[PDB]
Amino acid sequence: PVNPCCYYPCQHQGICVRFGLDRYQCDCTRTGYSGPNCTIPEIWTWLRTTLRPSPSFIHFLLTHGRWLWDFVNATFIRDTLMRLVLTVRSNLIPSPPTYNIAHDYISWESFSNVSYYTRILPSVPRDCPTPMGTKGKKQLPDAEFLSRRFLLRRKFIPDPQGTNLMFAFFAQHFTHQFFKTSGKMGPGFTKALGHGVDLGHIYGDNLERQYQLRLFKDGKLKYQMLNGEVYPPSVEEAPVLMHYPRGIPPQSQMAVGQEVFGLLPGLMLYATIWLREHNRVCDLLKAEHPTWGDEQLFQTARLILIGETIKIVIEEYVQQLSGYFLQLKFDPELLFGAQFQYRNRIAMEFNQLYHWHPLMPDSFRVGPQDYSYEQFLFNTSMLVDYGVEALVDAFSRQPAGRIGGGRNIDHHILHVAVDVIKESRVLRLQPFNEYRKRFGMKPYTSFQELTGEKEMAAELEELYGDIDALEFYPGLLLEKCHPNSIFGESMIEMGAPFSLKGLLGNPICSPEYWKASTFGGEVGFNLVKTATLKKLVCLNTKTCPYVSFHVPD
Amino acid sequence: PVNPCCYYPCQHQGICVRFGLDRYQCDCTRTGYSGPNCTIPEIWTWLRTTLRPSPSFIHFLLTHGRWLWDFVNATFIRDTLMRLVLTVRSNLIPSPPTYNIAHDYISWESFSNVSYYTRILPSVPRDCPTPMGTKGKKQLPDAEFLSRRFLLRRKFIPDPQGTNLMFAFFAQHFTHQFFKTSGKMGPGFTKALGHGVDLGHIYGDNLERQYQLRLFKDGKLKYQMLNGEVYPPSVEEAPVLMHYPRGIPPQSQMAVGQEVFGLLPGLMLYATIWLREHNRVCDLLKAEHPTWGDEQLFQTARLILIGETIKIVIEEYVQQLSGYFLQLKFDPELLFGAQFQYRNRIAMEFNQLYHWHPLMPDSFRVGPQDYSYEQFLFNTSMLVDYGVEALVDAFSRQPAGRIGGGRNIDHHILHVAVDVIKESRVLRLQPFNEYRKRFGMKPYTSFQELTGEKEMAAELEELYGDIDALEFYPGLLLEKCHPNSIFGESMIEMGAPFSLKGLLGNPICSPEYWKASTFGGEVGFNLVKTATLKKLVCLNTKTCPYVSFHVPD
Ligand SMILES: *[C@@H]1O[C@H](CO)[C@@H](O[C@@H]2O[C@H](CO)[C@@H](O[C@@H]3O[C@H](CO[C@@H]4O[C@H](CO)[C@@H](O)[C@H](O[C@H]5O[C@H](CO)[C@@H](O)[C@H](O)[C@@H]5O)[C@@H]4O)[C@@H](O)[C@H](O)[C@@H]3O)[C@H](O)[C@H]2NC(C)=O)[C@H](O)[C@H]1NC(C)=O
Ligand SMILES: *[C@@H]1O[C@H](CO)[C@@H](O[C@@H]2O[C@H](CO)[C@@H](O[C@@H]3O[C@H](CO[C@@H]4O[C@H](CO)[C@@H](O)[C@H](O[C@H]5O[C@H](CO)[C@@H](O)[C@H](O)[C@@H]5O)[C@@H]4O)[C@@H](O)[C@H](O)[C@@H]3O)[C@H](O)[C@H]2NC(C)=O)[C@H](O)[C@H]1NC(C)=O
Ligand code: COH
Ligand code: COH
Ligand SMILES: *[C@@H]1O[C@H](CO)[C@@H](O[C@@H]2O[C@H](CO)[C@@H](O)[C@H](O)[C@H]2NC(C)=O)[C@H](O)[C@H]1NC(C)=O
Ligand SMILES: *[C@@H]1O[C@H](CO)[C@@H](O[C@@H]2O[C@H](CO)[C@@H](O)[C@H](O)[C@H]2NC(C)=O)[C@H](O)[C@H]1NC(C)=O
Ligand SMILES: *[C@@H]1O[C@H](CO)[C@@H](O[C@H]2O[C@H](CO)[C@@H](O)[C@H](O)[C@H]2NC(C)=O)[C@H](O)[C@H]1NC(C)=O
Ligand SMILES: *[C@@H]1O[C@H](CO)[C@@H](O[C@H]2O[C@H](CO)[C@@H](O)[C@H](O)[C@H]2NC(C)=O)[C@H](O)[C@H]1NC(C)=O
Ligand SMILES: CCCCC/C=C\C/C=C\C/C=C\C/C=C\CCCC(=O)O
Ligand SMILES: CCCCC/C=C\C/C=C\C/C=C\C/C=C\CCCC(=O)O
Ligand SMILES: CCCCCCCCO[C@@H]1O[C@H](CO)[C@@H](O)[C@H](O)[C@H]1O
Ligand SMILES: CCCCCCCCO[C@@H]1O[C@H](CO)[C@@H](O)[C@H](O)[C@H]1O
Ligand SMILES: CCCCCCCCO[C@@H]1O[C@H](CO)[C@@H](O)[C@H](O)[C@H]1O
Ligand SMILES: CCCCCCCCO[C@@H]1O[C@H](CO)[C@@H](O)[C@H](O)[C@H]1O
Ligand SMILES: CCCCCCCCO[C@@H]1O[C@H](CO)[C@@H](O)[C@H](O)[C@H]1O
Ligand SMILES: CCCCCCCCO[C@@H]1O[C@H](CO)[C@@H](O)[C@H](O)[C@H]1O
Ligand SMILES: CCCCCCCCO[C@@H]1O[C@H](CO)[C@@H](O)[C@H](O)[C@H]1O
Ligand SMILES: CCCCCCCCO[C@@H]1O[C@H](CO)[C@@H](O)[C@H](O)[C@H]1O
Repeated sequence: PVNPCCYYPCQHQGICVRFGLDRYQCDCTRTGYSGPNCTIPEIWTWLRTTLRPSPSFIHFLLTHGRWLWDFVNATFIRDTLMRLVLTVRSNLIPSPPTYNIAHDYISWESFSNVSYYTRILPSVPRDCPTPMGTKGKKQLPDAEFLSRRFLLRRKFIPDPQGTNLMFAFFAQHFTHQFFKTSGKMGPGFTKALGHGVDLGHIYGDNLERQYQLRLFKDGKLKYQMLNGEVYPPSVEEAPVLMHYPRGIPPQSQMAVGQEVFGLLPGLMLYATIWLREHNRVCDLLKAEHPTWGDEQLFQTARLILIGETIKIVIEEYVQQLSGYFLQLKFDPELLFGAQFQYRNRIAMEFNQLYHWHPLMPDSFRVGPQDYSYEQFLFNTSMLVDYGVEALVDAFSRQPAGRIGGGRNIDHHILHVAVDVIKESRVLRLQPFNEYRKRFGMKPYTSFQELTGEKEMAAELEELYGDIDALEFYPGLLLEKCHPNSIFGESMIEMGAPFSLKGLLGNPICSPEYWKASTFGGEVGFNLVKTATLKKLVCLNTKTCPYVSFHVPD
Repeated sequence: PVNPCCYYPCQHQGICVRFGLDRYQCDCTRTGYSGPNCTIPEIWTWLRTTLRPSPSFIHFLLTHGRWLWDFVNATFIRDTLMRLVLTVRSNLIPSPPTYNIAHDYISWESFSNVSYYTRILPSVPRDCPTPMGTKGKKQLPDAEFLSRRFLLRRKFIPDPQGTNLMFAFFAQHFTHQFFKTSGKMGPGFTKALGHGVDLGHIYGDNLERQYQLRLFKDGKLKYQMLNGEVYPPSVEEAPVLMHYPRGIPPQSQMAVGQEVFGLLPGLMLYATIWLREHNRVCDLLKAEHPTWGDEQLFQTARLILIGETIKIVIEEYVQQLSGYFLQLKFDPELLFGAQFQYRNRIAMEFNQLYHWHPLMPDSFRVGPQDYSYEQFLFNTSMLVDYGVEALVDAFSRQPAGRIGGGRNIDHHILHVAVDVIKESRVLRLQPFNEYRKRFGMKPYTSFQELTGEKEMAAELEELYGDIDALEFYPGLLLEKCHPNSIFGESMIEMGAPFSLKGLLGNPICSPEYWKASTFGGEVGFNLVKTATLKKLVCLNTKTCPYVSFHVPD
């Protein structure tokens, strides 16, 4: 008997449950629908669904009225929209969390074992006809082929939104605090417990490692002057597990908090920047609170960075990305009147979706010089050689690459993408379409409809045999980009929910914590309330270079 | 310079912060008050405080209108009150959690290190004049003396509310899943991570121990027939760490999930009862879901018990306790429209406050027999000798003891109480009065006012020198009981908030989880929605004895 839940009968988030040897029941509870498979809109659901504009349309309004927006921007109408934005979007990620690689059903294990990444949709039953469930071929496209054929960059396509490398890296560094898949435990597990913006990639992810990094004096972090400028310390004082290549484990072999952050100047760069900031906060705090210990100074400064980060990420990172005219804003109080759970837990689909490797260029221009992957990767002096000031200016100036569209992932790293499609399969993630529904969209009716063109499209149909069988990662990256956008529809509609749910779900954002005494003093709060990429740098360097998440000109 | 926060200047939950070498500032944020120390009621706070009846009064209404209540009971007016009850009470326990033994301020460490118990009020600064802060003597009463003098039982005072031993034990067993102080880590730390009703005292508190107990077949739990009746298994199959005395580690040396549950028949009794229930659920589930695995069967049945427990605890345990005419009710949906965080974290004051050791009798009557502490403690056959049926009937019939009033803790265990007063001091818990304010009450103006009498009172003043210096645990147990109540005012007003916050804060109670498919089937939900002490027993025994949380007659 074929496991009925293999057809995904239940609609609108209705839970599919096996009853007896061959039947199933949908638990349409609170889905707004009723019926065998939840397809009978309650009175209000019916209204809502007949009045809600297509996402396509909203993205339109949000990217056009360059007059209506400037007005709306200078009025409460902003807070109103922002509050709307958050709620609606954030109301899509189940919390408390639901399933994990081990359980396709609620369980006390799932709730509490923070090691497990969590999923939005159950997984494809280990007994369904096809690998994706019902449609498709008994075999999925060879990820190696599907990769070089559609994801491999031929000619470098830059990002029309003007995104830049200074962003590309920040993106990598930042996301690496919640995404830390434990090789030992395999796919679907994570070292980075905490699931969020806890900067556990600066201060590390275990008390020890933290301590090993902590200079236990003035709540500061350990560091070393090179050329008279401050940099992170090396294992020779900061005796902590790293990943530098077997060659010079002593000097220029720096400890940071994120095990792998030495393998690229970009990461190590930012790493230098944040550490150099933390210690800066301390100086301020310490002057404001002489009678304070070390632990305090440390903890308080940390939170002030969890704030600064959550702010820059929203009012600048997500801004650039969106392309909106609405001026996104970070004000924890906007949700003070809603029903919101301050608690997140990184999802595997969120992980998958965040693999924006095509942002990476062809080479790395740092002034007249023009390093290559060989010269760049694992390099171990570019940072101290060039200097923060100079290296930020260099990244803030070179453009990044379009994330979507298809065929724009440099070859060097093209391997990452192949593993994702490999991993995705191990995890048994449901089909793109299934995830499209889940995030409030319509399933594509054809590859032609998916991809703006016809070539790529036809070739894929020929492979997957059915649009419904298409996969999560390939779809997202093979989907047509919104006009002049960094990427298509599905990336925002699927990403934003995971994104803001995690940004505002941080404890520091709850009413309980969002006080001026949580950042010890009014000086703390204001540091969190007025943060900026520009300040994050120019306040920790001798000189103010050019910096932003978008190229100038 | 004396640490100003030693005076506890800030009022109404205003955070005290040291600024400079000798000053301080109160962060009255969202306290409803403003001013140097938060003593200027906002317009509405002023209304609220001038219209809110004394707690003393409400306890009166709740324990008198035996006509108005029967009516109110048979109408929506019930749900209204219940919803009121929850919210207001639960809105007193900060969540996300605040401080811990290590930090008297918000911190990412405090939030995430689940090992730390958490506190409501900061601690007494390690530099304040007196041990309690400002008032009192440079030395606190000798806990040994203060104990025998006021907490040691002379004549057994039974509980007027009719509470019984069947309750006394359930109480002990149940509370032992959140209270597990780690000796290695010391006071203020806990083995029982999870902080709540996760039955991590049945299924254990680590995957291993659980597994070691799991019979990995039909999602059941390991067990052994003795006399033809089901009992937990012994380490000889359930190879797990226990605590039975060095004598017969083989048979009658049962494994349960709560390391110390062999040291008393009461605990082991209940232990037998729940295990015998879990397996029962499985039988039901398994028949409803043949196509189900083991993991599911297990996890689903677990949740069905986390439900059953949370229900019996509320509609029966808290009922008996309260003395209310209002018929408490467990309906997770009553909070569906509120702003409630489904997340708890046991507090140390909650721990302290729950030390109801005086519930314990003088001897243990089990029919014509009348065991003593020697015969009872560590006994290891009474359970299988007598039998669940018979031993429940025996406890449900013998009365327990009044918790408050003073002088009612049997000598045998009188030692526990002494450690509590010792520990309390290590933790540096603020004075009774400070905790009285914090939970919405008025500080006592005298010991005479505290204690209903004059003798005990005068002697204490003579010791503490000042009512304000009085301690948390001694105050609670030395406070005058509400007329005919099991204990006084401060126990309910301080206990209920910690209590319901933890009962309804359980993930299974959130909208997300409270579906019929979380207990797999409608059969599951109903098991959770109609649980009862009576059913918990009589459905897992050959015969229905007498059982309740109050003696008959
Ligand atoms: C979060 O969740 C992950 C799992 O998803 C946790 O990590 C896994 O943890 C389990 C258990 O800790 C571990 O178990 C594996 O299973 C092996 C099988 O064990 C044997 O088979 C049964 C199972 O208990 C026993 O009957 C066997 O008999 C034993 O009985 C004696 C009793 O004393 C034993 O002493 C003796 O060895 C005997 O064989 C036997 O145990 C197990 O042996 C082996 O250890 C193996 O690891 C998983 O492998 C873990 N790893 C992962 C990533 O899956 C993780 O701990 C959870 N996080 C937290 C903190 O809760
Ligand atoms: C929850 O929170 C509790 C704490 O409240 C955690 O448990 C405690 O954890 C800490 C650290 O893991 C542990 O530390 C103690 O401190 C000793 C001091 O260590 C020395 O002094 C400093 C501190 O790092 C170092 O400079 C010293 O030099 C060392 O440097 C080398 C670097 O490689 C070392 O290899 C070498 O040994 C050298 O000495 C030195 O480390 C520490 O040595 C000792 O281990 C001691 O335990 C506490 O004792 C822990 N216990 C408790 C209950 O307090 C708990 O882990 C947290 N929970 C979680 C899971 O996060
Ligand atoms: C948008 C973020 C981002 C960027 C810009 C980025 C840029 C680069 C880059 C350019 C200099 C190189 C050489 C690599 C190289 C790798 N990356 Co990324 N990675 C990024 C996000 C990730 C994530 C997420 C993972 C998966 C593992 C994890 O962290 O959970 C990853 C994994 C990898 C792996 C391990 C195998 C795999 O999972 O496929 C390699 C090798 N990489 N990455
Ligand atoms: C209302 C619950 C309850 C009951 C009825 C109860 C009944 C009994 C009892 C009667 C047969 C005996 C002989 C004991 C004996 C002890 N109890 Co309790 N205890 C109870 C709740 C606790 C708590 C709570 C602790 C503190 C440790 C922990 O679990 O965190 C405790 C601790 C102890 C300790 C360790 C030292 C200490 O912390 O003081 C001993 C010994 N006991 N207990
Ligand atoms: C790491 O980066 C440094 C730059 O700091 C590389 O050295 C540069 O190499 C280019 C040519 O490759 C020269 O024209 C520059 O003048 C060099 N700068 C300096 C001061 O070294 C170095 O080759 C890189 N290392 C690796 C592993 O390739
Ligand atoms: C443990 O409990 C048993 C009861 O099961 C105790 O045995 C009883 O002892 C009394 C007198 O103390 C006798 O009158 C009963 O008839 C006995 N019952 C049985 C069948 O043993 C036993 O003494 C206790 N053990 C300890 C350590 O005291
Ligand atoms: C509910 O979901 C099932 C599964 O998709 C739908 O399909 C079943 O019934 C169809 C109607 O004739 C048949 O086409 C299929 O043979 C049958 N498939 C399965 C898996 O049972 C069913 O139609 C849906 N019902 C509604 C209300 O649309
Ligand atoms: C605010 O709190 C402080 C601390 O309790 C109060 O006490 C200070 O001021 C009092 C007024 O004269 C003096 O009696 C004390 O010397 C002084 N003590 C301290 C610790 O500074 C202060 O009065 C309070 N202010 C208000 C508005 O009541
Ligand atoms: C859980 C930790 C925090 C993770 C998230 C932080 C940054 C994620 C970056 C992008 C998220 C995915 C899609 C974003 C696209 C447009 C943003 C605006 C959407 C909106 O508002 O309408
Ligand atoms: C965190 C896990 C759950 C712990 C709590 C479970 C049981 C606790 C028992 C008693 C709690 C403290 C005081 C109770 C007194 C009266 C109850 C009704 C109060 C009310 O409603 O007005
Ligand atoms: C408590 C009421 C808060 C304000 C309610 C605003 C209702 C907006 O409802 C609609 O929701 C849609 C989501 O699909 C959006 O796309 C629309 O722009 C929005 O107008
Ligand atoms: C003019 C802007 C009006 C408000 C825009 C809200 C932006 C989010 O947009 C909407 O969010 C919902 C929640 O996930 C989704 O169901 C919809 O598909 C999406 O378009
Ligand atoms: C208040 C109404 C303002 C004008 C609304 C015009 C909506 C135009 O429609 C939009 O056009 C885009 C490109 O032209 C498409 O990509 C979108 O799918 C479509 O919604
Ligand atoms: C406050 C939010 C109201 C809903 C979104 C309105 C989006 C308006 O969008 C744009 O407005 C311009 C006005 O000058 C027109 O010229 C554009 O054609 C129109 O698409
Ligand atoms: C959203 C409105 C929900 C119902 C509001 C009921 C207001 C009850 O307000 C009062 O609060 C006091 C707390 O100190 C109780 O003691 C009183 O009995 C209660 O009447
Ligand atoms: C007739 C019953 C009306 C509602 C009774 C509410 C029971 C709780 O009572 C009140 O709870 C508040 C919240 O902690 C406290 O501030 C008050 O001190 C307490 O009396
Ligand atoms: C609606 C009003 C109904 C009658 C209210 C009578 C309140 C009586 O008052 C109560 O008396 C108790 C003992 O007599 C005291 O213990 C309480 O402190 C007091 O509030
Ligand atoms: C629905 C809740 C209303 C507020 C609580 C009312 C408590 C009433 O309390 C009791 O009511 C009896 C009525 O017969 C009187 O005889 C008692 O003296 C009075 O104390």
